[PDB]
Amino acid sequence: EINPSQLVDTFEENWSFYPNAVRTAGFCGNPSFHLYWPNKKTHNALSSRELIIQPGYMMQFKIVVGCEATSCGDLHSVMLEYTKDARSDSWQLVQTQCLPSSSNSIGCSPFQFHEATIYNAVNSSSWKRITIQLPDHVSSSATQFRWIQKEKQSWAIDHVYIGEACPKLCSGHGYCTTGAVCICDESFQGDDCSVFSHELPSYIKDNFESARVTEANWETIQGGVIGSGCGQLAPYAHGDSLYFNGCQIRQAATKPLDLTRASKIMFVLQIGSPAQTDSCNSDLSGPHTVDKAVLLQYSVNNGITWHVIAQHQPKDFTQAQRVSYNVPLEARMKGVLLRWWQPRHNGTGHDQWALDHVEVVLVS
Ligand SMILES: *[C@@H]1O[C@H](CO)[C@@H](O[C@@H]2O[C@H](CO)[C@@H](O[C@@H]3O[C@H](CO[C@H]4O[C@H](CO)[C@@H](O)[C@H](O[C@H]5O[C@H](CO)[C@@H](O)[C@H](O)[C@@H]5O)[C@@H]4O)[C@@H](O)[C@H](O[C@H]4O[C@H](CO)[C@@H](O)[C@H](O)[C@@H]4O)[C@@H]3O)[C@H](O)[C@H]2NC(C)=O)[C@H](O)[C@H]1NC(C)=O
Ligand SMILES: *[C@@H]1O[C@H](CO)[C@@H](O[C@@H]2O[C@H](CO)[C@@H](O[C@@H]3O[C@H](CO[C@H]4O[C@H](CO)[C@@H](O)[C@H](O)[C@@H]4O)[C@@H](O)[C@H](O)[C@@H]3O)[C@H](O)[C@H]2NC(C)=O)[C@H](O)[C@H]1NC(C)=O
Ligand SMILES: [Ca+2]
Ligand SMILES: [Ca+2]
Repeated sequence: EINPSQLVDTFEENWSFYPNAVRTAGFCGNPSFHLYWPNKKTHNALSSRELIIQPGYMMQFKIVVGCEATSCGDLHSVMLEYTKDARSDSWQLVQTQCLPSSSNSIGCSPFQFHEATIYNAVNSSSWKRITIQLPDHVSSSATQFRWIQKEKQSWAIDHVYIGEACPKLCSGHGYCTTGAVCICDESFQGDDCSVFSHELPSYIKDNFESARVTEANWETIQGGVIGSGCGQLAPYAHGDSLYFNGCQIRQAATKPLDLTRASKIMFVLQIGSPAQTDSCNSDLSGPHTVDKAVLLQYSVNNGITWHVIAQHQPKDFTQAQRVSYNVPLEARMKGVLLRWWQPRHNGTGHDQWALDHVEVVLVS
């Protein structure tokens, strides 16, 4: 007598309206059946049925926006929204931006900084799997979600799951299926898919003096290259730094590490320059200075949630400094990710930063 409480579709009555959508396969590296919107007179979108949803539900899907495109273009954002009565066209984003500058609103928790649920060619140029512990304001007796792109960019969706949160959201190494059970990815096991079958590195060392060691050490490096834009990083460091001048997302996130024996995280950081050069500058007058800080974060779920170890405001790092932090107990586990990230910035030529002497002591 009530609407369904789950929706699983790897690709009939699950989906309400899907303008311009086409059910195909083999787009941009996905061999499975998925639905695609081509680049080819309406807002193309994909909506769902009305769903009863309760606090503690999750949403997980696979998405592409612009296959193999250069990121610096704003292009056409795919927004993931929710609604509670379709008759009134009251649609709101599933997750809103939660930055250090923003107040703690409905979506935003104190220090759990995340992004919004809009997806662009910058982010999903490759098939990415997004997992969200959806906020409690989404829950209702008949909630509908939709992906809308309000001359267009292609985009695609596959393996959608909306329903009860299964243990630990499958730990970011597995997918949730019918009945709130977790089917793990390759080489991961357990009821929550947290246990890695193989072993992981004990500690990471990187002075960025050889491109091969850095290519082995890091999983994602976005918006920055091995260079010397802010100069030789410090009195504390030398040579080529990881220097972030690139447009859009500026990020350096390690491969999975084993931090059970990790003691402290040390590095040398600079944000801007005393010279305030075009290669390396910082806006200390703007009110959004907190968003232009370099956040050090850790993740135990392979990227679903990041927790702050330290924040580095640009006012305190005009001259590069060496810093050391204790690895929190919650982060002293197997399969931990470390990340250096700039939340906001003004594109190339603005708000640059450099990183060097990445050292995990991991020793008595
Ligand atoms: C980096 O990137 C950011 C974003 O693009 C730049 O920030 C922009 O700076 C310019 C100034 O160079 C701002 O223009 C001014 O806007 C005010 C009115 O602002 C009000 O209304 C805006 C929408 O209409 C709104 O965005 C504003 O809110 C911003 O600022 C408040 C705090 O002030 C903050 O709470 C918000 O979150 C936003 O950050 C605000 O509500 C206007 O009065 C100004 O006009 C004067 O100056 C111009 C010439 O400069 C002149 O022609 C006018 O007659 C008048 O004298 C001016 O237009 C712009 O709003 C900013 N945008 C954002 C999104 O913040 C930043 O400058 C870039 N560079 C650097 C180095 O940081
Ligand atoms: C990559 O993925 C990101 C998320 O994973 C995508 O992020 C979103 O990108 C769009 C731009 O394409 C941004 O949209 C703008 O955001 C501002 C902020 O809204 C403010 O409004 C109220 C005013 O009352 C204020 O209180 C809020 O705190 C906000 O500050 C909007 O006003 C604009 O209309 C516009 O929507 C998103 O902000 C941004 N999300 C995040 C988390 O930053 C992103 O698009 C993808 N691609 C790229 C290139 O980054
Ligand atoms: Ca599929
Ligand atoms: Ca170096």
